[PDB]
Amino acid sequence: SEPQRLFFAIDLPAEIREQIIHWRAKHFPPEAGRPVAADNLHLTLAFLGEVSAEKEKALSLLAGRIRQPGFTLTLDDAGQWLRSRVVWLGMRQPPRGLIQLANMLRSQARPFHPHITLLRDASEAVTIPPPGFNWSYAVTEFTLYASSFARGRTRYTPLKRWALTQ
Repeated sequence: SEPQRLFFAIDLPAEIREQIIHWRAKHFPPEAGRPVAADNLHLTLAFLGEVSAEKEKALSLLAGRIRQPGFTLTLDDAGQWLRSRVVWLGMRQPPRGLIQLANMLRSQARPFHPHITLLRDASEAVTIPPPGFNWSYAVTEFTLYASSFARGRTRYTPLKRWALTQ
């Protein structure tokens, strides 16, 4: 069947997504770059690319084999990558479990730099304040997404999720 544009990701709880966009609006003018919609904020584990229905299944079945306890993410970090033109949110010392999860999903298919992108096309350097306070939460699952382009906007469609253990 049709090839889709796929990726595995960790999502953010709704309250934190809202805190993040309020903070973003407070510290970044619209000129600083193109803002990611609140529902589209996520932390990518592995970008897969265009994927046949065939190899979608083989990746889905192997993600199903992963046996990994949950972990907590605390977003204490923010910065900018000029070459990628992105302003991002991150964790200074991400938990072992996040790295192990991303690596397993990169292997079943540049090194892993877990981040959540806030602004795209941020070609100009800008001042990066620290993140807001207490953006900390338990990761309980990860999701396989398809990305389309609908009405000009980017849309992520959840295909499958897998609970992490705890």
